[PDB]
Amino acid sequence: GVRLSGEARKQVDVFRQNLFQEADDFLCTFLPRKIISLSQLLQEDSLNVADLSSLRAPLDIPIPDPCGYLPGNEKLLALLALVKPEVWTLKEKCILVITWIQHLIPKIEDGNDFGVAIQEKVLERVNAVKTKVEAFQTTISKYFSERGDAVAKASKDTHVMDYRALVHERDEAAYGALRAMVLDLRAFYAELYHIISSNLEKIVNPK
Amino acid sequence: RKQVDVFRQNLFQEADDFLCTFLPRKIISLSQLLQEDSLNVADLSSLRAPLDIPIPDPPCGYLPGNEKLLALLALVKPEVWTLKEKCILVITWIQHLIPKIEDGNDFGVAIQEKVLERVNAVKTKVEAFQTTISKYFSERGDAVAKASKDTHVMDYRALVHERDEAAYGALRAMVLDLRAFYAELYHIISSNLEKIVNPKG
Amino acid sequence: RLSGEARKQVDVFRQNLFQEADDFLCTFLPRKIISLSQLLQEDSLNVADLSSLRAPLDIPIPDPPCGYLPGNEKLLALLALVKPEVWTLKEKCILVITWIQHLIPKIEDGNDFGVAIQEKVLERVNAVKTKVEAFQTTISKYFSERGDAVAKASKDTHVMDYRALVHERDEAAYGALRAMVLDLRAFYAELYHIISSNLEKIVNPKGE
Amino acid sequence: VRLSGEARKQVDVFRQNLFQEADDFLCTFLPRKIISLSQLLQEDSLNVADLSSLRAPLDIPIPDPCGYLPGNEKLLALLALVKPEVWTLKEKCILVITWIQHLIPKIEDGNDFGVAIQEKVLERVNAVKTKVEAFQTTISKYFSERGDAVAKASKDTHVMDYRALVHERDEAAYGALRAMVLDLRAFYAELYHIISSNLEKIVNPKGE
Amino acid sequence: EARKQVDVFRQNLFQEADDFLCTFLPRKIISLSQLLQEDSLNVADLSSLRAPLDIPIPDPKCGYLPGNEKLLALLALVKPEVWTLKEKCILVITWIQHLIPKIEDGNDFGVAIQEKVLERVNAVKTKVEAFQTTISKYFSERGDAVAKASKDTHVMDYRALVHERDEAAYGALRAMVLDLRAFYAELYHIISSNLEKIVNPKGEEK
Amino acid sequence: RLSGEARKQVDVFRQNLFQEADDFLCTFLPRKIISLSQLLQEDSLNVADLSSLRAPLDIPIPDPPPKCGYLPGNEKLLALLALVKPEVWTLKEKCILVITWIQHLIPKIEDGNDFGVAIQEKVLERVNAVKTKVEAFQTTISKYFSERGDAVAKASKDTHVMDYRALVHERDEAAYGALRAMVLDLRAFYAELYHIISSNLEKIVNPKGE
Amino acid sequence: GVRLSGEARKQVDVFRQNLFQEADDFLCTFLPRKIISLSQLLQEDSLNVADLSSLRAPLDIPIPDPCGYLPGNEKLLALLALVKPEVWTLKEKCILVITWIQHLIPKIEDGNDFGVAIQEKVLERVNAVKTKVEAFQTTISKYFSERGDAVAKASKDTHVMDYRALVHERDEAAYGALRAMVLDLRAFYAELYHIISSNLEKIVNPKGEEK
Repeated sequence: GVRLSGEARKQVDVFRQNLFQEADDFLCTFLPRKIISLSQLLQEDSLNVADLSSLRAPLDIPIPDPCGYLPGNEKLLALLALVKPEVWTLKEKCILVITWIQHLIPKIEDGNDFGVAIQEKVLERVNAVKTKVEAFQTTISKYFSERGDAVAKASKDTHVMDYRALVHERDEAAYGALRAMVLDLRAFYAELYHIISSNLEKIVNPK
Repeated sequence: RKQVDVFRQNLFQEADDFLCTFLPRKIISLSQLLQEDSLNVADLSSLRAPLDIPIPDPPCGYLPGNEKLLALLALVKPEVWTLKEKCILVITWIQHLIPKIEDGNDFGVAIQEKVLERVNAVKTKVEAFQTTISKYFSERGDAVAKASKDTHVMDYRALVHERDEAAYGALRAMVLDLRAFYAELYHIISSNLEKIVNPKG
Repeated sequence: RLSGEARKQVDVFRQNLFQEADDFLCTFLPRKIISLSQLLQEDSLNVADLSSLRAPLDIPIPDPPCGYLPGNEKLLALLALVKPEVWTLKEKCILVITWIQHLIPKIEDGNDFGVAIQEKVLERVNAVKTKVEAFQTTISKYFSERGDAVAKASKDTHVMDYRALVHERDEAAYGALRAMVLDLRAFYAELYHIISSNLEKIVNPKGE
Repeated sequence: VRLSGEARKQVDVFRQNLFQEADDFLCTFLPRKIISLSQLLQEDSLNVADLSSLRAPLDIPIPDPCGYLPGNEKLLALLALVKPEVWTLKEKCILVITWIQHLIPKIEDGNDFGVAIQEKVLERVNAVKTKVEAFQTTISKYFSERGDAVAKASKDTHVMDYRALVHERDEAAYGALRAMVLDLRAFYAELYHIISSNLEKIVNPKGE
Repeated sequence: EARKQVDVFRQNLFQEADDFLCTFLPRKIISLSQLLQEDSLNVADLSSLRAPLDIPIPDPKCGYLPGNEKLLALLALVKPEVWTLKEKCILVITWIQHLIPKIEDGNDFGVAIQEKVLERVNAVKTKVEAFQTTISKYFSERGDAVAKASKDTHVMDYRALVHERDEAAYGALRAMVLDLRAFYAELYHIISSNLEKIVNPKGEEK
Repeated sequence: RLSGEARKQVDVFRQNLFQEADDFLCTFLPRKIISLSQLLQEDSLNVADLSSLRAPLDIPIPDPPPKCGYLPGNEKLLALLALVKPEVWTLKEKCILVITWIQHLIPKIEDGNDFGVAIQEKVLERVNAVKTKVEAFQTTISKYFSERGDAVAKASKDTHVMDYRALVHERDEAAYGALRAMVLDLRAFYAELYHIISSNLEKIVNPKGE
Repeated sequence: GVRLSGEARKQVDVFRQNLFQEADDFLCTFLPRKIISLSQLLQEDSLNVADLSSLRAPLDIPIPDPCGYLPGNEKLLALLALVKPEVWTLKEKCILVITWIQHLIPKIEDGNDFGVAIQEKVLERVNAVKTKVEAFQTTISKYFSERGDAVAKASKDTHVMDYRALVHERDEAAYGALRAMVLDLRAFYAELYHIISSNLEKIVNPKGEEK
């Protein structure tokens, strides 16, 4: 096996035990609560807007004839403050599930290959949600810089009505994407639960 | 753990509702949209918007966006989003129908993964549509901004009208694709549903 | 599962699509094939001297110690001929795709070979669509690039290379647009031949 | 569904016309071309001993602690020789492609080996077309890059490296354009040999 | 003579790796999980992260604009941890590769295990190098953000994003520690459970 | 094969090419292999102190509380470039020659005796990999002048930054090192081609036998 | 077989023999000396800095209230002059090992495939080392242009402290990377020795021709 000190084995163990308890806690209590909590958030009015013109923020740019203070969209900011911590907390939980399943990978042995193949499939699935979640964060970072460059272009060049029209469009595009984000996150949490739950037997001992 | 059940049951009802009522209605509704005149323009020169940029002479006002395209965009744009949403719904549905990974009877699960990868390919194309729409406003904006700043170059003017034609053609292709996508999903799921619900039997 | 409204709504479209595809294959495709090959005969697409393509460039030459700059009319007139042909094919590619996919049967273990034929024809049509979309991005590339070319040539009057490239873009576009028609003809022809020769298996991969 | 008397006859006229075109190209055109460029390779403009003779005058005032700058004539004259050769091959690549694809038979389980030969020759011709299109993007790269080079060299007079590179681009272009002719000769030659030696199997993969 | 100089390094490396695996790794695993307990890394209200901006609001030249202190203090904690792991990844790599035997036709399975563990460690190094490029991205991006916000005072979205970058950095830096803990943990478990086969893929004794 | 004396005229090219390739392989290649390895002995390519490479910069240093003269190129690098640059082009040309040669030796695609043709394709893909690397060298050379130019242009415009000045000298060192590696590679490439073709020539000329 | 001119066969042989001697010389004498020499460099204080704040170079940019010549970080420059020639010399030796192993590839023959497979594995490994070492050169080139653009931005916009902090950060980022470089280079030389040494038997004759 592996060489270890009397102190070194105890400090490996405390973490291992703490992690396993964390994962078993997350799977049983946290995940079902979260699944519901965001589906309940999806009921809230800010995420179910009928007329997308109500999203539109005031622009106050002087129309030319043949600059003051331009505020950011409040509605999107309030929405962002709701979805944004949810993205981060899932990414964190993805890492937790990954650390968990990998500590359940046994000694690479020629006997009984099928069991370990299941573990690798569940693991590659969790990695695929993490990848998508990280793709969400890069969509959020894309919003502020792009809306900023949009209003900066619209104010500098007052004569072009297309620059003005895109700023409102970015807000609609962000809104729609942020709505899709919650649905995805709900589906991701749901997907993880179902894949792990149904296969847990084999996941804990592939042998 | 009965708090997980309400969602599961609610989702299954949602998916079965979408497949039976929503999808056929949508399929028709956009094919009916394709009949409307705004999407079947004979002369593409009628699309062209006024430009009002002063021509220089050898020794600016306000430039409006294309109304016709804006009105068209307001029709296709919510259709793109609603499909992307339904793609997620179908995905969540099929994945909850994936059984315990078991050595017995591999063939059934292989069918589920094929239908799933197909829906993902539709979502990928739909997300490619949204990035085409986002590309329109910034590109037409930079086009008129360049055309107004440099009045002497007439190809800058000619491209603004070209972007509108390029957008129109793309937006027309979008509806056809969306119709085909909804149709494709229905047919793939319907014909295989038997195996999709229980790959094991 | 089916409902009273759903039964009708799916069938009408299905029947309408099949009729559309069978109509396209029999009448439209042969007519197109000829119509563009007849276009290829026209003089605007068979220019001997490419210097005749060259458009006037109104730029003052500097001396050692600007007005209107119009686009190339000849290319514009050519573009108005090829451009709708690119779009109409892309549309027909989608039609053929929707058609073949509605002919894909239940995924079944019995008789795998037939379905393999369907997927090959389908991947071929997708490869044609990919090339057609590559044509549209070549057309979009022309106006922005010729624009930046004349804008650079006017701003910097001293460089003769900028002036030389504007005329070169027009020649490069012309040659590409000529290649486009040839390709489009070949694509329509290729589709007809692949579908026609295999239609038997395409409609029923299983038999009976 | 069988086609009308005018419909299939119009599919036939093109088919027959294409086959005649391809058989004409293979027998007469290709050998003539192969020689014609190899004869071009003999010409002095393409075999320059001293590459400093390529160098064009720059006339930019040296600073102490602008007029109009002409393009390189020698390269322009060379370009006018290689450039139509690139386009004409790209066109012929499309012709060979349309030809071989009309020779692809019904996808059938019997005798797979023959069709595999057809696909190999076809993928080879596609690889030649890809390289030819890579040549056109090298030519387009020349004018914009030499233009930006002289524009930078004139704006910032104090830096010699800008001036040095303009002459370097011309040498880099020359060398590339020389390699282009060799490649085109080799491509035409390669096509002839691959098609000629395998023609038997190319026309009928099934045999008989 | 040449073998004597290769030997000292070889022996020194093996001792280093065996030292790292037994003493260093478990201590590190704990030390950062203990860091994760600290308050600077568990902030409830992310608005407390927000740094003062002092840019004059226009009405219908510029003062000194400092960087965020809270992020700087956090960076000084995560940043040396990223580098030290990258270093240890190289150490494990050098170790396992010196344990690769003569390529021989007999008993292929054992060497296949070694290559799998090795490709895993390389994947960890790749992710760690992706972390360094995220840190380098922070300063240049926050800099361009405040530079844009000061130059164009009128546009709020520039000012709002500077605070957003700090939140985005914070969240990423938090994820970094979690990942690093998981990486160290993952390496220990993969090596420990397979060590037998890792030292001798062939199976020998003397 | 319907008409024309021009079939005796695809023969002239074929024969001319084969003679060219056989000439290149026997006489040219060994001479080249040596000639560059002899170049590698020359002092300009074996510089001890890389500070001797450094070219004068003459940019006025600012003073804390005035436009530049003429800024020459690095002569040492220019002289080196004039030696490596024609060698890169001549190899790229010879790669095309070897390619045209081996492809004319590919026989009728036939089911009988597959192994022989597999050898031909391996040698061919190898020569293509050499050409790819040689074309990567030309794009490194083109990168030098534009990058050194933008470097001095930035250094002169902004006099106050010493790192802009420092990188110009660094590009010259980076170019030198790369150009040295280039000749080593070219020697190795010529050597590699000779060995791969020579040892396998038997199978390369007739993959079938007979 | 291959046809040869008397002069050409002499000219092919002299190089062949010279290369083999070079490679055998490199493997036996150079490589062990290098392995040690850098690991001895790793002991030196400039590469083992406790406080990374000591790396920080003076910036002299006037703080605004609501010019000058800015020198390059000497410490990094002195470090660069140490690692930089080591990167180049390894890249050169990678080419040498490659030329060597490829001249040991025999006639492609159907008999005894296993031996040649070993040669290709060692070769692809050396190529992977060369790739990483070319990735190091592009990291070094990245340093000067990036630090330059950093101080140029920091001087132009005096009011933004983030630009000023990043310049010091690049130096720390470079230092850490340059430290990792030496470790990697040591590991690369070591890795090459071990892979070649343990397999040399098969590397010289994959066919198992009697010694």
